[PDB]
Amino acid sequence: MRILVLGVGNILLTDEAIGVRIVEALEQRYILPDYVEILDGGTAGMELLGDMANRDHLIIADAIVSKKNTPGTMMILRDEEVPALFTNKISPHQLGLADVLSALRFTGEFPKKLTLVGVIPESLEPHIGLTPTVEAMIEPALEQVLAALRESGVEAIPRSDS
Repeated sequence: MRILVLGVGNILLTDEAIGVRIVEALEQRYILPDYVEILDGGTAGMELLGDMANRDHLIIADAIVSKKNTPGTMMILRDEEVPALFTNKISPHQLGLADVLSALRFTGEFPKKLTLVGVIPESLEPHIGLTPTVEAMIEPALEQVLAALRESGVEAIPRSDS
């Protein structure tokens, strides 16, 4: 195993901060085994070309920004579905995340198991916070980053507090 848990989105666009808030809230609630970096990728998208590479299993957490589906809803997409989802031109950083998934496929340094714990926003406007609708989504997404870790048998320990 070698795992990244990568938070992404705009830390300025209300709910778009959710992908980052997931990984901040994971660090502050769960100790992980050594081989699980939590990493904030604040506003990057494209820069992560090198970081997302060569990892065995990568859990992204992000804002999906758009579908015809209700605010605050969760979607889980697995390896093949994730580049396809991020073809969405309405999702700005995510379009560069799509070209990271292009470039990882171009090198072949694409993971064994990409997973995306992705969240629909509510307001997505230039102020900071989540909406209440998406503040609530931190913990269902923690439970799905934790479920995704458990797909590889990686248990994680609440604060190492027991």
